[PDB]
Amino acid sequence: SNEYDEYIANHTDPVKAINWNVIPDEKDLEVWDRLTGNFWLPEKIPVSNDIQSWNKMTPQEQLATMRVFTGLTLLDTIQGTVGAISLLPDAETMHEEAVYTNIAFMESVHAKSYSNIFMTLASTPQINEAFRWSEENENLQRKAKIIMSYYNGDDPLKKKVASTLLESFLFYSGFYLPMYLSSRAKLTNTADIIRLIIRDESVHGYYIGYKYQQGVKKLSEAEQEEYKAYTFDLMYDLYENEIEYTEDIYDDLGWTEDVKRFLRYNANKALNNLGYEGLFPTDETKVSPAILSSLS
Amino acid sequence: SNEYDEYIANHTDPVKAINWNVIPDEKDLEVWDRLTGNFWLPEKIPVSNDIQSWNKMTPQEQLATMRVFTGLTLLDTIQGTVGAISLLPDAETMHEEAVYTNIAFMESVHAKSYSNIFMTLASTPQINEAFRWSEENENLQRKAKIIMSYYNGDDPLKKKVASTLLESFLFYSGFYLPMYLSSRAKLTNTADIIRLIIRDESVHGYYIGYKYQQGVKKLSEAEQEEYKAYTFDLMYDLYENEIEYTEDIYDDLGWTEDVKRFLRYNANKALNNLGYEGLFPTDETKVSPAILSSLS
Ligand SMILES: [Mn+2]
Ligand SMILES: [Mn+2]
Ligand SMILES: [Mn+2]
Ligand SMILES: [Mn+2]
Repeated sequence: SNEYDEYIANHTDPVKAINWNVIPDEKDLEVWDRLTGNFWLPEKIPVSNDIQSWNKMTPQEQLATMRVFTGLTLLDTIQGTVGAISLLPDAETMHEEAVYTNIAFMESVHAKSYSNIFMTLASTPQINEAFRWSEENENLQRKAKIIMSYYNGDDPLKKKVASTLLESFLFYSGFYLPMYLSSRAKLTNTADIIRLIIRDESVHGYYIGYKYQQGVKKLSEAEQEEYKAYTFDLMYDLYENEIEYTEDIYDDLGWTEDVKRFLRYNANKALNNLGYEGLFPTDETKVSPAILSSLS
Repeated sequence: SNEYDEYIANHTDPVKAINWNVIPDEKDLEVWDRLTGNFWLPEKIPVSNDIQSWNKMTPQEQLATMRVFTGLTLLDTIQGTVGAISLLPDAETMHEEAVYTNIAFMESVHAKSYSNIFMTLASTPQINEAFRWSEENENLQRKAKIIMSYYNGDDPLKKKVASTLLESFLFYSGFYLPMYLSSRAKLTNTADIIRLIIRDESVHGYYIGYKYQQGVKKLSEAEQEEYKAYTFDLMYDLYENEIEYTEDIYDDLGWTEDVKRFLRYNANKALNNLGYEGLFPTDETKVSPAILSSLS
């Protein structure tokens, strides 16, 4: 009766209902239609049909798979419960806020999809060892905490930069494995789930980056230069850390050199989403056409 | 020094990836399965088939519909972009956090559903006048700001109470109209959308209410009695404000008395969702049979 009187006295402007009949930025509606039109749940893909394929894989291949998927789960958990949500208060339109709520939910769907895969293919000990490894891996924890330091900060623009780098770059050291296996006719149903996830992340990265550019272009030329400097500096740090993460996961298998090229290819895409030129020359980003297609 | 060095040192515990193979509270999984299994979009309902019955409605009915729907849109806008989200930080389990991301998203689908209805049935001036009315109505703004004062507060249990009361009580002064109209062959397709929303809100209130109960039972004797007193004080404050809002919406139509019974009926259900006895004797909650039948 009184507890809320102060709040009411300090918020005299009307609270407004979202009006979808009036859209000041057409992009918000285009992305909302795209994302909602692409709704899916992991229960829709028959992962159990990969059991034979999975049992045929070597212990090294299985271990690499558990670790990359656990790393991916951690990134989705962060993005869904902390990332997308941190973007809400800095939205330019109410329709953009609505889009972020869809992004948050689909991230939770993504994270859950990995457990569906594990629960269908792996043993309890394997699952347990995997989650423990993710808590102890220094590089995985470092990339997670670097991104979270920005979501927990007070610069709306840095939150969008961190979010775009996460969505367009950090997931890729992990996405290489299922896409490559898929090109060898292995774990094909699991790859279908991975493609649905990529189809979402691609749009998330594109959209959040678009919003970053709109905000940064409102600043002076000098300020804009500082944000670009910050973006590239953050990319150098994430790349350095991802290289070590990659070596540790893929050295046994011997896939490391190709995964590093894949990292550089996507790092360029991530920068492009933020409106900047790529960092690595094209000749250093070669990706197998069998991966690029099964990726799409 | 890296801008994130300190944050990494102020957060030693590892960041954990959600694991759906280990569920500390089965209710979280049960609710995630129900909510995700109930996914829907307003585009799936053929609202255009209601065009004829809409034009048949009286000026008083159309005006009441526009206003009630805008009020509902306002409440969904708040629940989706501020409410569900404010619950994340105090979740007991990570699976509970996932459920809130789905609730946030579906609240945005609910808000958009009303705009889909408007755009299909109403004129632009009617839509514009409705949103302006919602901005100027003191009772609607009052209930919205009271709820938001708790979401912006620092007491996690109060946020849950405010949320359950909004989901199990504040929506009903509005849900009454489409249920009344559909029993009289008016806006029957629009009523199918309303039922899908109610199907979601009934689970939301049941779930957030359940989490409130778990949390409050972990407190001392004095604190449990204080939260109970707080809950009844707020419920009465909200009911009082709702009476005024209801009279101003339905007096011209003359449906007010039956609507007030519906309010008392749902207020008791909301308190039951929070583990408490109802506030109104059963005999004061006898809504006409036609209304409850329409909900079925
Ligand atoms: Mn994701
Ligand atoms: Mn994403
Ligand atoms: Mn709703
Ligand atoms: Mn709800």
